[PDB]
Amino acid sequence: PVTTYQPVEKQIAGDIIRVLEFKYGIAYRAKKVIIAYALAVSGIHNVSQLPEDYYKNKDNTGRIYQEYMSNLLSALLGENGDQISKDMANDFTQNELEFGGQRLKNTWDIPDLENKLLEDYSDEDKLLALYFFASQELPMEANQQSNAANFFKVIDFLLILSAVTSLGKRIFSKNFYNGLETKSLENYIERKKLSKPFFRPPQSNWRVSLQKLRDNPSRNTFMKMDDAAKRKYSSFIKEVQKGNDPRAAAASGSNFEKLQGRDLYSIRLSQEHRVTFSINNTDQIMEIQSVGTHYQ
Repeated sequence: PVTTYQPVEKQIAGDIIRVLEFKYGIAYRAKKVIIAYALAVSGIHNVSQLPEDYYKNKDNTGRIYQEYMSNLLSALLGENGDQISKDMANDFTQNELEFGGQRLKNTWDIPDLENKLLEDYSDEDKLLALYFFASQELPMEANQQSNAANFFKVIDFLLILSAVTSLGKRIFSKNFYNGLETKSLENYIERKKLSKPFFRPPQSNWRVSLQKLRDNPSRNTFMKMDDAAKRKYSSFIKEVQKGNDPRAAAASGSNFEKLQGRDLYSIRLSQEHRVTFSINNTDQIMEIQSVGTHYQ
């Protein structure tokens, strides 16, 4: 929604990032934005709403952090996830302009954006900027239990964001990379700035399309489901956006059905709720038709 010098939610996010030992530049501030919003949607707007030892207790804070991140994942998967993602991306971009050394007539070193002044940034450009910077310094190949799970919550967020918004269509197409200068691509791959699963630079390619729910939010009734149906849908979107085939229903655990229609399928999430989708086999796109109670 909104966040309340720097906002208290970002100061708290800074304490959380430190005590969970993520590692203080723009990749850190991008993650600070994300965790600030996870706090916001969880109703944390004062330090007095946290345990007094939140800044010093890795084990306790890791637990509440993961709860907060899951609340944010649900918000992204809900009716308003697209605008929420754009709000967060704009929050990030605005704060690099006012509290950072960046001008309106200035560029960032981002793939598919190196020649674009910041004033001309569309909402999707801001999504790409938040995505790109947040993804850096972030271990997909983590090490220790509980630690790893903390870093993985940021993976989930970014991937879902790419699925809930139009961003995943941009970054997971081939023209995103072959449309760059070869020198640009070179330093991007060499400095590991295009790590997987965040990017798919040359050397499967499935992705999720939630366009039908952006154009018609009444098709998304994700919020009416129980937590277990929500977590199954979250995992389903996550797996396909990592590039795996839509038969990721295998994350009685699998309920893959085929409905009446050209390549129209469904997965039961609960006895009342389901997710409905089509499968474009040639373009490697799974298009969500509804989530929640069934559309009429």
